[PDB]
Amino acid sequence: AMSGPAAYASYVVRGANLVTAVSYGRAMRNFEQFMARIVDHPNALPSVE
Amino acid sequence: AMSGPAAYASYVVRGANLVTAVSYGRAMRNFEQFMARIVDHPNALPSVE
Repeated sequence: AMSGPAAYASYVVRGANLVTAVSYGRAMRNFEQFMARIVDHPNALPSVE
Repeated sequence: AMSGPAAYASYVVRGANLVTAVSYGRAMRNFEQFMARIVDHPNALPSVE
């Protein structure tokens, strides 16, 4: 007997993903976490922890 | 005598345009107005006032 997730993971293009998906021909995955790396807190070296 | 502005208008790529400028290589003038019409009021017809 093992443990595991009961459902799939959702990915919805709601929010600021939708503006770049309509205006340009592209769309991120997790725009919000991708934005907090660049502009909210720059020059931070990647660390797995 | 005439009366005009005293300074330039300032356009700067802030945190929502800066992600699409770095990642996609395409930016946009006034992202917040594009976002406040596509996702906030999608059915609003273009009026002048």
